[PDB]
Amino acid sequence: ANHKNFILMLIILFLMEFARGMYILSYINFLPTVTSIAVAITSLAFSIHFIADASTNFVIGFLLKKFGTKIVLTTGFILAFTSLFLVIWFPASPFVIIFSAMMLGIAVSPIWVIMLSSVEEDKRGKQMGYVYFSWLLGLLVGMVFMNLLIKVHPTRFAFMMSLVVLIAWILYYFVDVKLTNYNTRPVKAQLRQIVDVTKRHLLLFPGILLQGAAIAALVPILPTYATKVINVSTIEYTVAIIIGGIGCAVSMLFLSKLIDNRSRNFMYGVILSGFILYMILIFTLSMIVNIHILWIIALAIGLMYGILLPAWNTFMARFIKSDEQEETWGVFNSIQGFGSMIGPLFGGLITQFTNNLNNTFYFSALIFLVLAVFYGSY
Repeated sequence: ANHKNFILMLIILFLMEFARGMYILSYINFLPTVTSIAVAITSLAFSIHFIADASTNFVIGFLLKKFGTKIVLTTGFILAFTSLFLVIWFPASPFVIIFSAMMLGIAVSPIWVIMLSSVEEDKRGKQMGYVYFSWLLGLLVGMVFMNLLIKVHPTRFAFMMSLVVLIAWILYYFVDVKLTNYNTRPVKAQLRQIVDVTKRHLLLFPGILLQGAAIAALVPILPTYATKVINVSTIEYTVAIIIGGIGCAVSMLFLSKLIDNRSRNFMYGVILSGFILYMILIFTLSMIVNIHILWIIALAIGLMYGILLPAWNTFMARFIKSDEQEETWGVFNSIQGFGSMIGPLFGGLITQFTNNLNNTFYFSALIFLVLAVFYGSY
């Protein structure tokens, strides 16, 4: 019932991203202010959350490829709900904080790979658009929600993101599973062999890890760039930065709906075209700016994001080898998240000399992109 279950999974994913209004963007970020928890420990639980996801991705792809289907989503539901249940009773203990971020980081991965390894039809210029839109939506709306909760009381309302996973799991029980565990007679001779043959295959690993290293290398450093955006004005400054965020978000909001409205035949040209386009816009970004220049450049950078991510995913799927999709996707997500963590870690060390070297580092990433795009299109 794949279209009825593409809906269900679309909601389940969204609801699971709502649980990143807990142990990542909002609730972890708040602990030091109200408690004696270290200003750094929340910064560590954040990353041990993301290394947990990025690491667990590729192994879980196989762990569903033959070992199971319904239970691996069920075990993820259990460990996520229980690790979030740890905070509702033990809020300020640092160990529960760093642990549940590790565990909530595990559970999201199976839902992600089963989400993009199955319910999309590979005529999925819209599907991954709906998936990525719902992902961004649940992620940001959860964080805003938990901001609204701490402003009532900080740590009290921790059952709420603890129970969103409960409704997402109850909703999951209505989904027919998106693969069959059947009988895994080749328990290991195929398991290990596929983890080997897929690892050994570089299905454009330079594409994926560098894509993660580029997308994430600027977001932490961008708010410090707000100081250099323009001479501050009483009404035309920070509110203008808010408008730059607004017109950029609408871009990705625009690209929930019309990504398969513009995804037919060869995608190879639009990928490189978006690459050079955000090259030009990053060159136009920090270097020269006016107050309204950011708004159109933000709308353009968001259109590039919301058109590139689904189109890069559909491009991979159009040239991934198939009948191993449960893990063929998990390895991609592992490398993509590991690049997404190495990105900010590399931009912040490249900025040890000057903050403007981050954008020229992105320009060099684009120049190597010009080298590697010639290989994927002939």
